Amino acid sequence: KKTHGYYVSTRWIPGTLTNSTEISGIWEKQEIDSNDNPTERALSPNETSKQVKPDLLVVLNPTENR
RNA sequence: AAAUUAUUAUAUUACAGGCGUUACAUUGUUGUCUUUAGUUCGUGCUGCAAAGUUUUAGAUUAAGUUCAUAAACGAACA
Ligand SMILES: [K+]
Ligand SMILES: [K+]
Ligand SMILES: [Mg+2]
Ligand SMILES: [Mg+2]
Ligand SMILES: [Mg+2]
Repeated sequence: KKTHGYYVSTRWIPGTLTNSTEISGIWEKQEIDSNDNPTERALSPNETSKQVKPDLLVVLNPTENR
């Protein structure tokens, strides 16, 4: 919340990054400006299926998240 | 403009007809049982590879009954 980031506390689905289109394509994306405010522009179906890859991954328990 | 064509009857010959054979040559239908949370496809992942996809020989119910879970995640039909 304080970094405007994302988190996963329940389970890492194997393939979330390598098989992203079969796992995360259905979920909604949004466009934001430099102030992190939603632009409200409707997204083309092309832009809503593209993989959205994290720029940085922080892992609290790496021994259980190989 | 008497020949043509229609119908009908008769005749003619290819045949028609056959509960004749063959359900073990067939269409279709039906009887009986059984498997029917199972197949294939897509992507991902493991193994040099043929292959495998792993927890799990999960829990629960009279029973897929209901639920949980795993490097797997979906889709499609059963
Ligand atoms: K017979
Ligand atoms: K496969
Ligand atoms: Mg005959
Ligand atoms: Mg007879
Ligand atoms: Mg290989």
